[PDB]
Amino acid sequence: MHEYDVGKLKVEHPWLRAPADGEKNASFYAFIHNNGDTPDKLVAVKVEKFGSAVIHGDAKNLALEAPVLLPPKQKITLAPGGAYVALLDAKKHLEVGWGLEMTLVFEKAGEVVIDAAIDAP
Amino acid sequence: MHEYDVGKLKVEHPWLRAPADGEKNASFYAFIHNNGDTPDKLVAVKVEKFGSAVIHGDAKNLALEAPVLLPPKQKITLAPGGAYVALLDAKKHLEVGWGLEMTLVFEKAGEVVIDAAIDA
Ligand SMILES: [Cu+2]
Ligand SMILES: [Cu+2]
Repeated sequence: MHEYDVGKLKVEHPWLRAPADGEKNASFYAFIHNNGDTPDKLVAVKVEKFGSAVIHGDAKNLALEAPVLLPPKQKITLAPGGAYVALLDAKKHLEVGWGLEMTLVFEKAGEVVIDAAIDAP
Repeated sequence: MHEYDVGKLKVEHPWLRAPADGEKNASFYAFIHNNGDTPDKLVAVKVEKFGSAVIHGDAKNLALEAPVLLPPKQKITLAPGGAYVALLDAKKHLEVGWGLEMTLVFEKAGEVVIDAAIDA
């Protein structure tokens, strides 16, 4: 539904803000809960409808490409103004009612396919 | 993840960014889906651990105090940088892992008690 389980991780309410007018980039957001006793990392994102996905997981330096670190028994927020995944080069114009299929790749927990909900206004 | 149904509305993953202590104000966020054919509005928020809550529901002017309008068959995101609820005058330091109990007040659908997760 709006939450996806992989290993002892939970990806909750994945969503993205659609490209603004004249822009071709989108931003992907989610809440990732690590309910396990070992750390993990979001290391890659695969998406067919965009050219590529770049993880910006260091909130203190968002210009840098960096994985999202997922300490044990902690949750991490990807949200506007903080850590997020940049979705570059949309193949088509995004409409809200559409969802966006993505694959999140975690170093330890492996891959999980999600359907991200779209914010366009 | 916490999800709440009231009428044809769904409130998903309510959360807040804890006060940048020493400051005593927090910001409340949520995803609100109106899956019905009638409009509603988020008009008030009640929270016992804060002095008051002020809704800034107009994305075009975030300074304005205004309800969150919830048109039919649409969803609204309250998120950092956009529409949100300001939680003013924390009475005490928040305990992060426990969440924050709040009451959302909708014009038509009425009240809903939620447990908001805390981003620290
Ligand atoms: Cu969460
Ligand atoms: Cu939602």
